[PDB]
Amino acid sequence: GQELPPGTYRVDIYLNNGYMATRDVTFNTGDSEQGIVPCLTRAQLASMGLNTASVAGMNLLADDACVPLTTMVQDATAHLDVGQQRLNLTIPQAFMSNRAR
Repeated sequence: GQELPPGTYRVDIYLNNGYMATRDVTFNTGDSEQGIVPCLTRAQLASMGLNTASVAGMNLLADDACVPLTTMVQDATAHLDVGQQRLNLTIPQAFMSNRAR
């Protein structure tokens, strides 16, 4: 349920079990494992190759929005592993441009 109150955490984004970036990632309160989710933006998402054009309503919002990645996209997730500082991430191939580098 809620098992981690909000803030920012220094971790490694791991999309589809592939390291993307190392940074702090602010979270806001939410619904999933921890009860919180990261403040991933248009730029940050599209950097992993997240296809904003696959989701009519993503491709118009701010490059520093708290995008509802896991509420406007299905099957994706953003599990903050605090224990390993590994922001375990997924995106379905549908919402991928062609390359997640």
